[PDB]
Formats: sequence, C-alpha cells, structure tokens
Amino acid sequence: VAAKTLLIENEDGKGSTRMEVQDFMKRFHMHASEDDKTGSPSTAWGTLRFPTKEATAPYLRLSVNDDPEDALLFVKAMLAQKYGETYDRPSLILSVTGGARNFTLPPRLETAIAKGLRLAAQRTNAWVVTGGTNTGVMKLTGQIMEALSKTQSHFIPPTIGIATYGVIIGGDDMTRGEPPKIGLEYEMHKKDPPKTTPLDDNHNLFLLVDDGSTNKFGKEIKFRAAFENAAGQAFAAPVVTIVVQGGPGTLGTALQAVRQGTPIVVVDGSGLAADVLAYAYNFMHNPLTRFKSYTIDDLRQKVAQTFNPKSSQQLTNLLDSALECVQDPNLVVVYSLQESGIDEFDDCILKAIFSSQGKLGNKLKQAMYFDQLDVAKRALSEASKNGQHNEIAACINDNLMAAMMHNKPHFVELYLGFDAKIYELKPSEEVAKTNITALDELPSFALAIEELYKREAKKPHSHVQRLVSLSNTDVLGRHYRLANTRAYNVLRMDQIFARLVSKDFSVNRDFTIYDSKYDKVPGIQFRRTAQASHMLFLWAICLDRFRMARHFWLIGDQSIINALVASRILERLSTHRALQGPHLAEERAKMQHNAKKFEELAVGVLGECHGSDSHMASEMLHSKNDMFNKKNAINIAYDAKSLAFLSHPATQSVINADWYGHLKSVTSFWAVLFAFFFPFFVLPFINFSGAHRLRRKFAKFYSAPYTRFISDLLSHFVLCVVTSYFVLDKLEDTISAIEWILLVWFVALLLEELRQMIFCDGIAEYISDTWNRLDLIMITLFFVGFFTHASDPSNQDSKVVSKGIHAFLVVVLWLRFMRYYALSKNLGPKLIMMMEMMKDVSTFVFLLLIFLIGYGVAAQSLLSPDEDFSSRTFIGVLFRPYFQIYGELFLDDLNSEANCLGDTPFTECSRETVRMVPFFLAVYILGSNVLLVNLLIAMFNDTYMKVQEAAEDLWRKQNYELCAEYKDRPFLPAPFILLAHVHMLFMRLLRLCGVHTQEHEKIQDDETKRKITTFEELNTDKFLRRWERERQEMLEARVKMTNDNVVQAMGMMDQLLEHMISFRFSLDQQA
Amino acid sequence: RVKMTNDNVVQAMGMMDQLLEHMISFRFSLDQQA
Ligand SMILES: Nc1ncnc2c1ncn2[C@@H]1O[C@H](COP(=O)(O)OP(=O)(O)OC[C@H]2O[C@@H](O)[C@H](O)[C@@H]2O)[C@@H](O)[C@H]1O
Ligand SMILES: CC(C)CCC[C@@H](C)[C@H]1CC[C@H]2[C@@H]3CC=C4C[C@@H](O)CC[C@]4(C)[C@H]3CC[C@]12C
Ligand SMILES: CC(C)CCC[C@@H](C)[C@H]1CC[C@H]2[C@@H]3CC=C4C[C@@H](O)CC[C@]4(C)[C@H]3CC[C@]12C
Ligand SMILES: CC(C)CCC[C@@H](C)[C@H]1CC[C@H]2[C@@H]3CC=C4C[C@@H](O)CC[C@]4(C)[C@H]3CC[C@]12C
Ligand SMILES: [Ca+2]
Ligand SMILES: [Ca+2]
Repeated sequence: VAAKTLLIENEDGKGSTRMEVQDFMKRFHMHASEDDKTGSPSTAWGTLRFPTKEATAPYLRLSVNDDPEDALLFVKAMLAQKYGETYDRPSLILSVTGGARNFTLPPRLETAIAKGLRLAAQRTNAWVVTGGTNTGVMKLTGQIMEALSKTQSHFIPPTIGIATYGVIIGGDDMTRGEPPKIGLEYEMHKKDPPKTTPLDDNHNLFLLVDDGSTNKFGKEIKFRAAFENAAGQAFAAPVVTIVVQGGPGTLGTALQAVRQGTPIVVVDGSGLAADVLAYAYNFMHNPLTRFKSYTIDDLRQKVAQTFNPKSSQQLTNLLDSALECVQDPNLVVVYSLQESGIDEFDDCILKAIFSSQGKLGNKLKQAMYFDQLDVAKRALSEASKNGQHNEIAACINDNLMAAMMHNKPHFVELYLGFDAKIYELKPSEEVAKTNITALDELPSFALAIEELYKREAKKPHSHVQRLVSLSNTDVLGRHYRLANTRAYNVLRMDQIFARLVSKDFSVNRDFTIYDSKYDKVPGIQFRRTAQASHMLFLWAICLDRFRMARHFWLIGDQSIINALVASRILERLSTHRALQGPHLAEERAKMQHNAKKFEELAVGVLGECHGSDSHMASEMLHSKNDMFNKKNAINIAYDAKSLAFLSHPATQSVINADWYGHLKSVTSFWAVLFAFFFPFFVLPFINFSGAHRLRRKFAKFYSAPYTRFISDLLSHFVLCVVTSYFVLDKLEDTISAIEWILLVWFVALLLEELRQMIFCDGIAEYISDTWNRLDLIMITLFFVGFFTHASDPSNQDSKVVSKGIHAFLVVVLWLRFMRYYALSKNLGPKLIMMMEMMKDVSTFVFLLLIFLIGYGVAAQSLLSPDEDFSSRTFIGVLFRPYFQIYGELFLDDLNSEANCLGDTPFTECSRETVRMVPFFLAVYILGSNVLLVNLLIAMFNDTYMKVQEAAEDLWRKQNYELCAEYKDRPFLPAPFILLAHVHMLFMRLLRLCGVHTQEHEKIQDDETKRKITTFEELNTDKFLRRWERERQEMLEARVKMTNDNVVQAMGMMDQLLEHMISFRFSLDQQA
Repeated sequence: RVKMTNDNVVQAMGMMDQLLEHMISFRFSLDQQA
C-alpha cells in the first residue's frame, strides 16, 4: 500500500507540496530500447521487498537523459515518505566506487575503513552512493552500511545503490505491472537475460540508470557523478569518493571526479587500481626516500599488471589516467593501514573534507563531527597565523550556533576561546517587527536563542512545545489565558520558568545595557556576558544538557543562586504534567540525576566559601541580588526547598547571626532573660554593636527576633498561668475582672491571628500550620466559654458547664507551649520525631482496638447477662478493659461483681458459666502487655533509627522559618499587641489616605558587590579545581585510565613490533 | 600501590615513546643508508 499523495519539494526549496504520485513520476522516464529518444513512461519503480530485508526499499528506474533535479526530487519524496517533512539533512556525500569483482583486502584495513565509514555515517548522517553491485567493494560497503543501520536506531542514513537498468534481474518483471509497485517482491535469484549480477540488497534505495541498451557497463558513471554534483549543489555538502581496489571503470570515475573538482579517497594497499594510484601518489606526490624508487616505468608495469590492457595505446591511456589521478594532490587522499594506522581512517576522511575550497563556515561546520576538534584547532591556529582574522570572525558566530546546536562543548569552548563574544550572536533568520515594545526591545542574540527554541520545538514529540502548550499564558508572558509565531521568545520562557520554580519571581532583564552609549563603562562587558551566560544557561537547563549548562554556569557569576534555581527548576520539571508520559520517564530520571548533580556543587562552592572566609561568606549570603527580585539567597534556598543546603553549618551560622541580630553572640539564654527582666539596669552594661547612642542601642536590642521569642514565650507563659488561675478559682455571680483581662487578652490574640491571616503568605499555608490551627481552637473555645459564662452569670449549672469546657481549653492551652521548645538543641528534633511517631501509635491503637472491643463485649456478656441494654452496657464494654493494659486490672472489683463468696475468689459462684472471666483476661492481658506493648518498642527503635537525621534537617528548616516569622512579628508582647496593631493601622491609614509615609532602604555599594562577585568567582573556580583534583583521586577512574593506557600501550607495542618486523625485513633484504 | 603502578605505566609510555623514536630514527638511518 503506497502513499496516494507525494510531498514534492519546490524549486525554491522552502517546504514541500502534496501532489499526485503519477504526475510526479510522469517527468521520470525509462527506455525500453536504445533507439527511442523519449523511451517509455516510467513503470519500473516503487517498493522492493528484498529477501532478509523487512524495510520497503524505494527503487526508481530513471533515464540517462533525464534530469538530476528530478532524481533529487524523487530522493526528497522518498525522504518525505521515510520520516515525514522533518527529515535529517545530510552534510556529506560518500561514494563507494571501485572493484566490482570480489577482490582481496586486508582485514584490519577494511575493518578500519568500515569503522571510519560507520563513524562518518553516524556523525554526519551522510548519503552513501553505491554502484549497485551485490559483490565486490559495493558488497563490503553495503555490509558496513547494514552494520551502521543495525547499530544506529531512529533515523537511518539513506544508502542508495546507483545501478543500471542495462543489468535487469527482475527489472523487466518490475516494468511488468501497473505503477506504483507497492510491496513488489524483488527476486534477485530470478534469471532474466542478459543480467549477470544481483542488485544492491543491502542499500536503502535503488536507482537504475536507463538507456535502453543491454549488457553494456559504465553507462551510469555520468548519472552518478551528476547526482553527486546535484547533492553537492543541493545541501551545500562536500562529496568524497571512497575507492577500494578498483577495475578500469573505477579509474574513469575518479578522473571524472578530479576533473569536476570532487576530492577522492583511495584505500592504499588494497590492490588493483588503488595500488596503482598509491604508486602514482608515491612517485608524483610523495617526496620521501622510500617512495623515491617509483617511476613511470614501474607505474606502467603496475598498469600492465593490474588493469591488463591488450593494446599499448590502452596502456598509455591507463598511464595518462593514472597520471591525471595524481595530477591534483589536494583531491587525492591515500589511506593505508601500515601508514595511517587503525584509528586514522575517519581522520583521513575529515582531512579529505578539510582539503576542499576555503569556505571556512563549511570547513569548521563539517569539522565539528565525530567528537574531533584537533583539526579545527589547528585550522584556527593556521587562520590566526595567516593573518586572516576577518573570515574567522565572520564564521565563528555560525560555528558557535552550530556547535551549540549539535552538543559539541569542546567546539563551544574552542569557538568562545578564539576571541569571540557570545553576546554578539546573529540569528539564523530575520526578525519580524513587533507591535509590542517588550518584544521589540530585545536584541538579535535573544532572537538567536528564540531560533534555538524554535529548532528545539521543531523536533518531534518535544516536551518544550508541550510545556508551552500547557502553560496557558499570553505571548507577552502574563497569564491572560502573530502570537503563535513568536511564542518561543525569551520573556515568555522567563515567565514559564518563574511560574514553575516558585511563586512571585520576576528577574531583572536589563536589556538596555547592550546599547553602545553605555559601552564605555569598565564593567559592562562582564555584565552583558553575565546576561548572555544566564539566558544560554536557562536554555541549556531547558534542553537538560548538563555539560553545556555546566560551562554556562562556569562562565557566568552568582553560581550558588543560579545552581539552586536550576536545581529547583529540574526538580519541578520532573513533576510537571507536560513532561510526564510513557517515554518521558528515563529522561526525567536522568534529568533528576542532573538535578542532584546541580544540588551537590553549590553546597561544595559554599563549603569552599566557608573555608575561605566566614565573614565574607556572611556578607555574601545577606546580599540581595538585583536580578533575583531583590531577595536574599537564603530565601532562594527556601524556595529551592533543599534540606542539604540548610543543614550546612555556614548557613546555620548565618541564621544564628540573624537570630542574635546586631547584638554580639556572647550572651546565653539566661543573660538575654535577665536583660528582658532588667532592661534599664543591663543595657549600658551589655556589649553590643549622648542618649541617642543608648536609644539606638535599645532600638537595636528590641529589634532582635530572639528578644521577640523571649517576649512571646513569656507572654504565652503568663497567659497559661493566669488562665489556669482563672480555671481553678471559683466563678462568682458577677463577672470577675480577671475574666475581663483574659477577654481583652484573647481579643488581642484574635487580632494577632487576624494579622497573621491578613498578612499571610497564602491562605493555604495558614491552615497548614498546626499551631495556628491550635490557636483557632483556642480562640473558638474561649468564645464558647465566654458566651456560656455570660449567657447566665447567676446560674451555677452554667458556671460548671463553662468550667467543664474550660477544662478542655486548658488541655489545649498547654499544647501550644511546644512551639517555644523548637529553638532548643535537644527538645526540637525529639518533638518533631514525636509528631512523626504519632502515626505508629495510631496504627497501634488501630491494632489493639478490636482486641479491646472483643474482650470488652465478652466481659460485659459474662459479668452481667440476663440484663437489658443501656449506656451502662457500653460502660461495661469499654471502660474496664481499657485500664487493664496500664496496670490496675480490677480483679477485686470483678470478684465483687462476680457474686462469688469463696475464700479463693472464683469458687462457689452462682453460675458455672461466669468463671471463664479470668481466662479471657488471662488472654487479653497476655496479648496486650506482651505482643502489642512490646511491638511498639521495636517500632520506636526502627522509627528512631530511620528518621533521626530527617528530624535534624526539618528542625533546621524550622529554624530558618522561625527566625523569619519572629523577624516578621512586631516587638511588643501580647497584652500590648493591640496598641502595636493600632499603631500599624494608623501607619497604614497615614500611608493610604494621607500618603505622607516614607521609608529608606540600605543601598549596597558597587565595589562591595564587585568584591563579593570576585570572591564568589575565586571560590567557584577553586571548588571546581579541587573537585577536579578529587574526582581524579578515587580508585575507579584511575584504574580506568590505567586500563586505557595499557590498551594504548598495546597499540604502541603493535606499532613498535610492526616497525621492528619492517626493520628486520629491510635488514634481510639489504644483504 | 595502584598510584605507583599508574606512575610506572605513565613512565612506561614515556620509555615507549623514546623507544619508538629510537626505532623510527633507526628505520630512517636504515632507509638513508641504502
Ligand atoms: N557497477 C557494476 N556492478 C557490477 N558489475 C560491474 C559494474 N561495472 C562494471 N561491472 C562489470 O563487472 C566486472 C568487474 O568489474 P571490475 O573490473 O572489478 O570493476 P570496474 O570495471 O572498475 O567497475 C566499475 C564500477 O563497478 C563498481 O564497483 C563501481 O561502482 C564502479 O563504478 C567488469 O568486467 C565489468 O564489466
Ligand atoms: C467539639 C470540638 C470543638 C471539641 C471541643 C470540646 C468541647 C468544646 C466540647 C466537646 C464535648 C462537649 C460537652 C458534651 C456534653 C455536654 C453535656 C451538656 O449537658 C452540657 C455541655 C457538655 C458538658 C459539653 C461541653 C463542651 C464540650 C466539652
Ligand atoms: C484503643 C483505645 C485508645 C480506645 C479508646 C478508648 C475509648 C474508646 C474509651 C476508653 C475509656 C472510655 C471512657 C470510660 C468511662 C466513661 C465514663 C462514662 O461517662 C462513659 C463514657 C466514658 C468517658 C468512656 C468514653 C470512651 C472511652 C474514653
Ligand atoms: C481452645 C482455647 C479456647 C483454650 C482451651 C481452654 C478451655 C478448654 C478451658 C480453659 C479453662 C477452662 C475452664 C476452667 C474451669 C472451669 C470451672 C468449671 O466449674 C466449669 C468449666 C470451666 C469454666 C472451664 C471451661 C473450659 C476452659 C475455658
Ligand atoms: Ca564564573
Ligand atoms: Ca499565630
């Protein structure tokens, strides 16, 4: 079943149009006989079902007088039927022409040539033009292309066998039947006259050149050379011809290659015409002393031995064709296993590409393939030493975006190190004029990053276009739920990163520093390199390329903040619904491994900052970044939410220095408690930092969060003591004054809870605090107890109902006093561990509960039957068994309720069936105090030994949060917090209505921030170097490079043994 | 011991390159001698 519509490319080359298949191949023609100029309409084309080949290979019989552009359009239609319109464009045209007979080759030379051809087909995605023979040098190149097709998945490289229709083995049967031949069985073993060889069954496609004649070979050399010239003119690709052995037709192919300017590669030492070309390269081109013995007589003897001409004029024409093949030394590259080696065949292929004409963009763009850079570094050194600095600077931007396209980071570092700037990048296409001023203000390198995002979204099954398609934002970047063309601009990328990483981030994209009026500043080039490195770093995080983002994280600054934003961005990209799917799991796991790899390095950089200078690191961590929405890096670490960052002791020292504030940290808890007890008698005596300095010292004392912690703990302790004295006092007939004190006190706590709800960081976070929910239960049960007392103040029954609910309150009021235990070094993680441990007691309650109610219904059955059902029956089920697991089993009370009058207590009873009571007890008590009670002990030992370090890390995160919450809370205690809320409401009414309020903020100096930036760059580099010293200090990598040196010692051992065998053969032949 | 084995394989590469340069010089002297 062939395709009904064919996507044919136009003459402009932009896109393809769907049209008819038979109208497309009406221009292609075949020839039944050699006398017809038009020949026939083409019907020997379609799909060939080869044996041992499940892929439907396209085959096409085209005329010798037909156009090569129609064959290129048929190859583009076969590529559009292969992988759609999103095709992999080739960059090399490798031709396999040579020995059609199955000649003799060395195994190591053919192994190195097949490995270099498979590496070139894997790297460049090259087009293989074969001769169509099933035997000879086309069979070994077809086996190398079949090994490259079996080795490499996804888009296979297309290999085309260019044979003749003159050799028709089933091609007359392919001409039989209506076109298109969908699923035609290509019988290569079927005998048709005068065909002698089978076709290229290992090729991905077949092209049969037709003249209508028969058993005449060499008629298609012209059409294969015209197709190689059309492939060189189509994709602007170089064409190199690989030659192995080779008969008489091989030489002419190369002549026609060297006359047209196509370079050729000859496998030297293979034999036949390639040995004659190697002898002609030894005579005419090689000036060495071992190659000095070759002359024209030895080349004429090799031409008489190899090709065997019957005539002397044919021997003179073969000698002129051998001299014409060695006439151009640039277009001839001879590769041998004894000369080049084993891993230098593909280097000779890249040297034959590199010996072309001097288009340096096409030279260096082809040089960034198969992980090799020493040819391009020597070419850049030759362009630097030649003085041609204009064309290298013209081509280095295209080489930089091509090296950033195909993930070659050594070529990225070689292009960036060769006097080039990454902020002066040009886009691939022109930028349209935007009506919005935000898109119009971006320069051309942001259009180049948007062209990289369009090339990343042009790949099929992309998560980038699914992420933009599930973003539901506008084209400017706001979430408002032309625009489709510019949807991959960098501001919308920054908004969909800042919505994904946290809430309420907006980066400072200062794009006005790229003007030339501000270009005379001494530090604006490092700032524009920092902005270009930050946008290319966010591009490399978005494509999840780890080494590219490591290099862009290296050349930029603020590495800790950018690494933590990238670690939270790759934490949250794995949890996104657009990046979740069937095939996204392995990329999400490797991207989470890259998230842990970015999580380790900034912790190590801040460890090197703590090893360098602790005071400069404390000045670093309180510096608010202007490009990170004026926030400190500890808040960025909180929105990163990584517990390994906050468990570092340098960040804990920054948190303790923010806890003590401007006061020095020599005071203990009792010294600050005595200073809060005696303010006027200790504040000139304290060591901190005429009456204005003491007033500034008192204002620095009461602005500390630890002073507000002591004031809030003393206010809650005074509440709990005065409220417990209210509960234990007898309520009178009138309203007492201490109830008015607790009413105004708890109305001030209700105003504090309304201030905590109105100025909240989200309403869902206010519910998610446990202690604010306990404050809600606290204020609600005080309003129920106040309304129950004030409904009827003279009734004693309403007073004891009010004290009976106030008992539940004063149970609740001492459970709020856990919160001031969190700043201790010992109470905190054990309290967090107790709140973790409550789930294991709840499953202990869920395991005993059915034992409890089963023995309770058995004990209430056996203790008192023949009785009716009541609430006392529920008391007989649940009350007495529950306290038997705690110690006071009530066995004398069961003797009194058992109605037995014996001396030993269960004898002489009224019933025989009552005595089983102690026996169910003997089982209930056994199980409860032996199994379950003991099991928990083993639960608590295992739960402690699992999550004690998670209790330490969540205790330190509670540390930052408290500091932040009691830096946020105003300094007055609870009784007066209503006067501070009245002063805050008067300040908000003065700011909102009168608008006379003003404030001043501390502005950081530029030289101080430059000192922090050079301190971070000196540590960043230092940590990287040490890691790189420590990464080559482990066992496994040094055993790995020792193993690679023993394998290269085997290679140098085999080269020295081959040189010693050649010296022994020269010493044997010398005498 | 893995460290000094690695240093001996690196100095074996240095003596291997010196022996290969001496064998290339002896092969060039045998080529230029006859
Ligand atoms: N493309 C071909 N396929 C099969 N047989 C061929 C081909 N071309 C020629 N022959 C016939 O096969 C015989 C073996 O050819 P060789 O002398 O080994 O090679 P050569 O004559 O140079 O063939 C030239 C062509 O063959 C392909 O290997 C290669 O594409 C080259 O263009 C020759 O006598 C020739 O008549
Ligand atoms: C329900 C939620 C808020 C839990 C808080 C517990 C307090 C507020 C509730 C739970 C159970 C309640 C008691 C249930 C039953 C009675 C008997 C009635 O004749 C007087 C009130 C009294 C004594 C209630 C007082 C308030 C009480 C103790
Ligand atoms: C597995 C364990 C935790 C089960 C929980 C025990 C519950 C269901 C039982 C154990 C003891 C019981 C109490 C014991 C006695 C009385 C006095 C009387 O006025 C009946 C209700 C009341 C107040 C019971 C209520 C329910 C009670 C609290
Ligand atoms: C299989 C499980 C239940 C264990 C077996 C234990 C059973 C068979 C035994 C253990 C203790 C026994 C009781 C011990 C003593 C007496 C008092 C006697 O005047 C009547 C029988 C009675 C009440 C027994 C009934 C059977 C009894 C409950
Ligand atoms: Ca840096
Ligand atoms: Ca609160």
